Amino acid sequence: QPIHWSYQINTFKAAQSAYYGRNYGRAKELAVGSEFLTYIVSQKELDLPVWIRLGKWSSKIRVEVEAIAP
RNA sequence: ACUGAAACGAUUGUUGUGCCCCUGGCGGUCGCUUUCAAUGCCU
Repeated sequence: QPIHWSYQINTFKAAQSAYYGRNYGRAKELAVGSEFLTYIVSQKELDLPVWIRLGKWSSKIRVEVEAIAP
């Protein structure tokens, strides 16, 4: 669930590595100014990682996690 | 296959050409090298 979000539209392209050149696209990315909320459910205690990566660009998320007590 | 795998908004580009810190202007005006003096003394 998105709690706070913002979007950046930033272009990306393929490089001209050769000295001579004769495609490209715009990504609507979710931006650094954003936070989302999820829930995990398990039969057992879980060593969840405090960093994950998502999406087309293997993009860093800080996970801060709390166990819901009985 | 994470709505996945790879992912350069890149290449070239002189803030540039012309331009007198210029034009006018008296270091000027006033001013006594002045004042005093035995070529002396004796043959």
